[PDB]
Amino acid sequence: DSSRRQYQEKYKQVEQYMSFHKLPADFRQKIHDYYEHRYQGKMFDEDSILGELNGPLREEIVNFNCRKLVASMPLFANADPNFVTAMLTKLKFEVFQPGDYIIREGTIGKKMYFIQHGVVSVLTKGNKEMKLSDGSYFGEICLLTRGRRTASVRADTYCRLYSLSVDNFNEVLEEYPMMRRAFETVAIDRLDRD
Amino acid sequence: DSSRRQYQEKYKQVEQYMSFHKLPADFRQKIHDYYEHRYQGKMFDEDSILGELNGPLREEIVNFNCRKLVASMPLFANADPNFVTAMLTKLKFEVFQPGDYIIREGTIGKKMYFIQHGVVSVLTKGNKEMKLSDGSYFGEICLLTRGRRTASVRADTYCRLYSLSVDNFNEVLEEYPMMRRAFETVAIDRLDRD
Amino acid sequence: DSSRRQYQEKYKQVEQYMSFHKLPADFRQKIHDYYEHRYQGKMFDEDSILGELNGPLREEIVNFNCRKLVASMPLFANADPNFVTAMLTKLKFEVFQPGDYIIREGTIGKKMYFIQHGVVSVLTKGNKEMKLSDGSYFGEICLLTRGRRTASVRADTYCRLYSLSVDNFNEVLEEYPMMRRAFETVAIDRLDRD
Amino acid sequence: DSSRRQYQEKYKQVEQYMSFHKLPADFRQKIHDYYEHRYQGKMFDEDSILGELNGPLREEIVNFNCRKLVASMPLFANADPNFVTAMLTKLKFEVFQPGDYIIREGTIGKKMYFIQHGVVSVLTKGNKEMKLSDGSYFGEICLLTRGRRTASVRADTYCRLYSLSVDNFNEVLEEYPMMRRAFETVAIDRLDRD
Ligand SMILES: Nc1nc2c(ncn2[C@@H]2O[C@@H]3COP(=O)(O)O[C@H]3[C@H]2O)c(=O)[nH]1
Ligand SMILES: Nc1nc2c(ncn2[C@@H]2O[C@@H]3COP(=O)(O)O[C@H]3[C@H]2O)c(=O)[nH]1
Ligand SMILES: Nc1nc2c(ncn2[C@@H]2O[C@@H]3COP(=O)(O)O[C@H]3[C@H]2O)c(=O)[nH]1
Ligand SMILES: Nc1nc2c(ncn2[C@@H]2O[C@@H]3COP(=O)(O)O[C@H]3[C@H]2O)c(=O)[nH]1
Repeated sequence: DSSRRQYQEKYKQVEQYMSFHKLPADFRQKIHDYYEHRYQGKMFDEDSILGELNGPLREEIVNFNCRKLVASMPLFANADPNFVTAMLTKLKFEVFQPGDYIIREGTIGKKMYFIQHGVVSVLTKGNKEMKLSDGSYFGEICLLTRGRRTASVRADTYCRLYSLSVDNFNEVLEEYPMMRRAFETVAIDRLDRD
Repeated sequence: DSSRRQYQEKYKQVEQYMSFHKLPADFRQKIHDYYEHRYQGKMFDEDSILGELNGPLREEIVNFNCRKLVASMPLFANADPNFVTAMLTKLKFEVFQPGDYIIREGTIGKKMYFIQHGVVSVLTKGNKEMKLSDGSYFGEICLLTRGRRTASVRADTYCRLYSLSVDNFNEVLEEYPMMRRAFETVAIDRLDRD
Repeated sequence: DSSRRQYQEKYKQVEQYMSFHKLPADFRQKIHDYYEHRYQGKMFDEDSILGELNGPLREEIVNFNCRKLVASMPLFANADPNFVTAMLTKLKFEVFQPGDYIIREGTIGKKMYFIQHGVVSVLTKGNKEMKLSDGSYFGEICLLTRGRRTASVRADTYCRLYSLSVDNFNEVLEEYPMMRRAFETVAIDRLDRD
Repeated sequence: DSSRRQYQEKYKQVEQYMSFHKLPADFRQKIHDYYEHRYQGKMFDEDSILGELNGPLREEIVNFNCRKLVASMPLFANADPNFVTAMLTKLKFEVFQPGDYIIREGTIGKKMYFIQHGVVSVLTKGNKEMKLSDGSYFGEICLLTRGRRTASVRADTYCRLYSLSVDNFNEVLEEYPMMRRAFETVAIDRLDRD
């Protein structure tokens, strides 16, 4: 287990970084849990690994790892496989902890998020707290309008998300333009209930 | 043999990556063979190596390694040596396995491929399966039209190819503009038989 | 202490670099002290560390490390927290030694500096030497005019600064445009006393 | 001597790279000598080293290392020190071996070269072989015209040069526009003797 060694080795550097910058014990413990939920005691230079492979193998891997998320939402489940692949390839896996501000209402949004696992709270103003969990996405509004976030989104529980930047978003829709409607339909239904 | 060590060391990380992401035994074995045909039990940071050298040495190396491919097709064999060099420098060696989708008809193409060794099948629609092997290239159509792939291309056997992106393609033709005809002649003969 | 090892290990390479390039004993000793005041016997790949984290954790860290600087000047102390964060994220910590030319009058300026700790001398021409220390910034003039430096700025004592490039400067003001006045007010008061 | 170890360690990888690609014994020996004249048995990650420093220290280092070249040619010797520094910072040290084609007449030139040590031959067509050695530069013609190389330039002896790309060239002249005349005067005298 050299990957395991990579984790333990890397985390010790994180413990020293925190010590050097004299971070509180509360924060250090948070950092700790983050690494644990995010990496799970095993680290690999995924960029280097996948870079050693080819397109097919890479697409095959991403499709397999995201298999859960795929069948989870209609968008990818009934869509063109080549669309699904192109989209997944651009996704960035991120892990958020309870209470984190995934989206802060009022700021220029540049990313949307797909929920693989977890629950988020949506504060539009006073009281919404609408909840979103496994199988749904959020943040598509500003990717479509290029304006300010119309709401706040925080992690309720531990959230295993996949982010997509506005640029990679438009890059994919450059090839599958009709798929942009799926995101619009959702952004409209949403802006409507407000 | 430290390079050999680099390979074995790197592959073990790949074995752990796959285990962590619980990939099937069929896939793991495919990955395995890929690394074997692609690297052949020896890894070097080629980017770092060549970066330590200078232009002449680098060009000399690429010309020597691609020597086979060069004499293999008319394009490079009778062309201006400086054209041949400029072109080779931009090439990316890739290895495809039996059944892989090198090109998927209908997608916006951004790369063309030169076959050093192997055989590919060309599906234009129903039944073509035209075959291409050592000494020929494919994918130049979209590099010239900037449109969709007019056919599918899959690896029949194990394929040792060299890819060229549309940007590096136009960059070279910026200096040897007349050489663009060679690719056109082929793209026309081809679009003609359709 | 592997970080400590990283420092000692890295500094020995610096000692050999200097030896190879036969640098004077005076300079070598300066380099030495630089590493000591800048790193303090402990090195971490901060880019790699923070890259392993997420946005929230990263912002939390930068806010904590810069906490001193924040309460130190009005600009960040009474400003919008999201503005403060966005700004800090773009800051680059730098350490200058006694007598260094932080800004050389007459050159096209592209960076401004916030003083966390230290004292600087401002030569406008003959004799000014106006002094600036903890809690104030300089260099905003050219970030606003895109012209030449209107004065020279040198480190009196050892200076622990934070730099901000003109691009990252305008990027933040793209989201908090009204905050640009704070820098203008200061650039005007200053150009006025000249 | 860990730097020495870095060299020997790195060169062994180069020996294995060459073996893997079955390069001739003549070439391997050339590569060998290159590493020897270029690095001299000691390797350091200069990019990483200098990146750990600050602007002043970096400029001080480059000025010291290039001190020879500076006093060697009028251009830097009588010029504005800030011009000299800006220029040096953009220079790339390169080492050419006897018989190498530094510049190949007829190609779109993007770099000029300053000779620290060595002698080059200039073939304009039949017979020139004009020689240039320590203290002079070449290649400025295309940086000024953005056209084709008007001559060939080869290393006679072992050449220790410093290159400057057209972009970094125009970037510096953006700040010291009048200094562009120095290069013009030389490009004119030269085009004149043709
Ligand atoms: N305004 C609004 N946003 C919603 C709602 N449900 C989910 N969201 C998401 O909350 C997000 C906040 O940031 P964006 O406006 O960019 O994208 C928004 C939506 O995708 C809703 O009912 N109203
Ligand atoms: N359409 C077509 N493509 C061919 C044929 N033979 C080879 N090809 C290659 O198949 C490729 C599919 O992708 P491109 O159209 O980009 O480039 C095409 C050609 O280079 C042929 O007979 N017809
Ligand atoms: N001209 C001028 N500059 C000042 C003064 N006080 C501080 N400075 C700073 O000195 C800096 C020199 O570079 P800039 O002109 O870019 O930015 C200038 C200011 O921010 C002052 O009184 N006059
Ligand atoms: N044409 C020409 N080039 C010269 C001569 N002496 C030196 N050179 C250099 O040879 C170089 C060849 O490439 P460039 O024309 O770009 O730049 C040219 C000059 O800087 C000369 O006498 N005639």
